Amino acid sequence: GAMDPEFTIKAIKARQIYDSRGNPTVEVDLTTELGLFRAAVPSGASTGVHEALELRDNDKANYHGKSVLKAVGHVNDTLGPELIKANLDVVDQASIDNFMIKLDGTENKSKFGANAILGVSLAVAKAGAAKKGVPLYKHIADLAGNKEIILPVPAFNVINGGSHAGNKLAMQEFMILPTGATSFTEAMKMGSEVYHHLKNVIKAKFGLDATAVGDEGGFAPNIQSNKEALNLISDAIAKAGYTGKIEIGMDVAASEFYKDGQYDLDFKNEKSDKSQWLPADKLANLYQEFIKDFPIVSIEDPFDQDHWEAWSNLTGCTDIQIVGDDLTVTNPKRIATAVEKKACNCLLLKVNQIGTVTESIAAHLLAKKNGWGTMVSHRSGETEDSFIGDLVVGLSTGQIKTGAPCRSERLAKYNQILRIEEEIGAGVKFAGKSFRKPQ
Amino acid sequence: GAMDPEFTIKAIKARQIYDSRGNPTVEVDLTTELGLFRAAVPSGASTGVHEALELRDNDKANYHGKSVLKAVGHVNDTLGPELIKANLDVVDQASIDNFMIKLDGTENKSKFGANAILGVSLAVAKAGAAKKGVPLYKHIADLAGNKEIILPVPAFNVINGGSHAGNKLAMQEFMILPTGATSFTEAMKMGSEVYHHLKNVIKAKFGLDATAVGDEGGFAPNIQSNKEALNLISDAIAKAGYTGKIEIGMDVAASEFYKDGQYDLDFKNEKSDKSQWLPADKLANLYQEFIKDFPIVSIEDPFDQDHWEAWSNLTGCTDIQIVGDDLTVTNPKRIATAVEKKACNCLLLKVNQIGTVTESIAAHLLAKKNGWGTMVSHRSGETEDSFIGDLVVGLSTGQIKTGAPCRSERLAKYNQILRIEEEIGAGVKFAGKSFRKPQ
Ligand SMILES: [Cl-]
Ligand SMILES: [Cl-]
Ligand SMILES: [Co+2]
Ligand SMILES: [Co+2]
Repeated sequence: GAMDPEFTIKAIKARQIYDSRGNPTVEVDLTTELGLFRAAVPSGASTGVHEALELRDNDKANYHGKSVLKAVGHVNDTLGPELIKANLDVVDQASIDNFMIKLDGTENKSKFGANAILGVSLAVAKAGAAKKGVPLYKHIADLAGNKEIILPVPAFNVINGGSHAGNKLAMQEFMILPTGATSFTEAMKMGSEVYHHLKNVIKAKFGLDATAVGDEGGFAPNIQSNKEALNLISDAIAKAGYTGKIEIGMDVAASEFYKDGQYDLDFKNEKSDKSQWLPADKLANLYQEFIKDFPIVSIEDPFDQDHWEAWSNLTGCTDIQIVGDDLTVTNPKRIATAVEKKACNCLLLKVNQIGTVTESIAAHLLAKKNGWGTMVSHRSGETEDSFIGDLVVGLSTGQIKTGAPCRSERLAKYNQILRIEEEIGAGVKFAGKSFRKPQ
Repeated sequence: GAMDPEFTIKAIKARQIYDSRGNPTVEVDLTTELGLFRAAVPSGASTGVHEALELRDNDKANYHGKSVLKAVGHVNDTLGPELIKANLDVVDQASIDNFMIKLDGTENKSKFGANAILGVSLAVAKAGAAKKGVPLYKHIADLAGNKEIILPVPAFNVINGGSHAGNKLAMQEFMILPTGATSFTEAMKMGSEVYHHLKNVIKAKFGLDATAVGDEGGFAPNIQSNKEALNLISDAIAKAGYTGKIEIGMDVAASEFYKDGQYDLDFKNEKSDKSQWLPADKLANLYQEFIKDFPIVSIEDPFDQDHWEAWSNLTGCTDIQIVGDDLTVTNPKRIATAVEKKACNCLLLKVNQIGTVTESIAAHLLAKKNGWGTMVSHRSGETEDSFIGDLVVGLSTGQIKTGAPCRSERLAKYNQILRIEEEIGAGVKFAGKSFRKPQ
C-alpha cells in the first residue's frame, strides 16, 4: 500500500460542493503536519472572455453541463500529486503558485482550470500562515509587503438593475459605503440598519413581495430610473439616521447596454427610443449630474470594457473613484493598458479571474504602485468560504464589496472581518474616509 | 497576570456575528489543547411562546433592539468562566450541558439566554469529538446510542406562501424530497436540477422578477391556490425528468390562519369570505384530496398548535408523515402530550428551541422511542454554521429540511453532508424511501 514520502504537504483532496446559486463548484482540502486547510472557489454569473478559464464539465445529461468533476479530477489526479512531490515550503506562496502555473503550462489556465488551481492556491496560503504561526491576513500582508493592517469600508449591495432585474433600471448595482463609521463593527451596524430601513421603505412603496432578494442579497423593485434608485437609497439613509456618514457606489456594467457606439439606458424595453441613446460624452455628463446631487464616491464600469477613450475622459474630469471590472478583469495585461491610458483609478480584485493568490497580489501591487485603489470583490456565485475577508485585511486595500448584509455567503466574509477586528484588538484601524488609499 | 489552571477547557469566547437575514446572533469559540472549536446560533423569524428564551438586548437605539451583546456577555462573564472552572471531560456532553442548565437555574434558560447556552453546547460537542478522535457525527451517534450511520433525504424549500409572501397562497411552504435518489450526492443533483427547472417555469409564467428568493432560498410567485403551487412543482419535476423519484412535503403553519375555531385559507385578503372558512374536518379532507392527487409524503403543522383533536384525527386517518413544529416546539412536555394523544408522528428538531445538544438528543430519542420520525430543521435566520448537518447524520433520522439549494446558509449544511458522505466512503447508506424510519 501507501508509503509516506515525508513531503511538506501530506494530502490534497478536491471535491464538488454547491455555490450560493445552487451550482457546483470546487473545494480543496490541503493537509500538512499542522492540520487540514480548506478553501472553495467562487463563480461568476457569466463568461468573461479575458478571464482565466473556469473549467465546467459541459455534460448536458447531469447538472445541465455545470458540474466541475473534471476540475476536481485534475486536482486529485495530477495537480495535487505533482505539487506534493515538488516538496515545496508551504510559506513560499509564490514558488507553489508558479509551480502550478508552469505545470498547467497555458496562459489562461485552460488545462486544469483556474478553479482547480485557485482552490489549491488558497488552501496553500492557509497552510503557510499556520506554519508561520500567524493569522492568514498577516501572512497575506507579508506576501504583499504590507506593514500596517487597516480594515476596509464594506460596500453593501442594496439595489439592483441592469440585466439582473426586470425593472426599467439600466444600471446594474447600487451600493452603500459607511465611510463615516469609526470602526468596522460600527460600519456593519450602519449597513445592516440602513438595509433594513430600505426594506421597510420598499415594502411600503412597492409591496411585501418587492422585498425578495437577488443573488447578492439586495433588492430589485420595479424602479423606473437610476435617479429614483438613488432617491430610494437616500431616503433609507435618512430614515436610518446616517445622512452624511453613508456614501454611495455604483456599478454600471455599461458594456451590457453599449449598442452602435452609444449607450441605451432603456435597453430592457424592446421598443427603446433610439434617439434617447447617449454618446459617451452625454453619459459622462449624467454621471457628473448624479455626483453633484448624491454622495456618490465610486462608479464601476461606467463605459464599455473596450471604450478606452470614454474611460480616460471621465477619470480625468472627475475626482471620485472609477473602478475597472470588465475593463481590467484582474488581468495584468489589461491593467497595464489601463494604467498607461489612465482609464480608471481603482482595480476590482476577483481572485478567481486570474487564479492564484500570487498573481492576485501582483495585480493589486501593480495597481497600487500606479496610484490606484483596490476593491476586493465577491462573485455572484459565492460559498461559505471567507478567504477574501482575510485578503482585503491583509492587503489593507480599504474597501471590499461582498454583498448586501444578507445571505450567509455574503455575511461569511463580513463576519470574518469582525473576527479579525476582535483578534487585532484595541487600536485596530478602520479605513473610513481614507478607503481609497488607507496608507 | 493570568495563570493557567490546567483545566479541561482552555478558553471560551463569545462574539456577535450576523445571521443570513442581517440580524445579530451569537457565535462561540471554545479552545482545548486540541484546538479551537467554533459554533454559531440560528434564530427564528418570530417568538415561539413555548421555546427557550432567545435573549435580545432590546436597545432601541442600536440594531433596532436585536443585538445579542447581553447573551454574548453572559458567556464571556459568567457561563464560560464557571464551565471552565467545573473542569469537566469535554466528551461528557450531558454533564457539561446539565451543568449549564443548572447554572442558568431557570426552566426556559431565561437568565443567560438559550442563545448563550447553545453556542457553548455546540462548541463543546465539537471539542468532545476531537478528544475522541472521531468526526462530530460519530460522536453525536455515540451520544444517541445510534449504531448505524445513514444519510438523510434532504427536504428542499421551493415555494412559499402564508404570512411569508404577498401571494394568495395560504400554506407557508412546499418542499421537494428526492426519496427516489440512490445516494445523497444524487439527491443533491436532483434537488438542484428540479430547483433550476422550477426557476425556469416561474420565469416563463410569472416573469424574471418572480424568481427573486425568500429567506430559505425558494420562490414566492403570485400563486392563487395551494393546488396551483402543487401543480407548479409537479410541472418542474416533470420537466426535470424525475417524476416518481421526487416526493412533496408541506408545512402549512395552520396556526397563522386559525380564526374563530375555523381555518381561513384566504387570510391575506382582508375581504375574505367567512363562509368559505374550513372547519378542521373540512381542512383534513382538503389535505386528503391533495394526498390522492400529488405525491405528498409529509405535512407539517396541519392544524393550530393547540388543536389536539384535529391533529389526532388526521394522524389517525392518514398514512403519511405528520410533523409537529409549532405543536411540539422541540419541547419534551409538549412532545409527551403529543405522544399520549397520538397527535403527530414526526418531530421537527430545532436545537435552539430547547438550547442544548443533550436536550435535543433526548427530545429526538423520546420521539423515536414512541415510533415517530425526526426531521432536523434550520431556522429562518441561519449562519454559515453546519452543525445540524452532522446532527442529522449522527442521529440517522433520515430527513433534514435546511433550505432550498440556494443561499449558502442553506448550502453550508448540504455541503457538509456531502463531505460526510465522502468521508464515510463506499458503502455509505442513504435513507431514500425509508426516510421516515431509516433503521
Ligand atoms: Cl461585479
Ligand atoms: Cl419551519
Ligand atoms: Co447583480
Ligand atoms: Co418561510
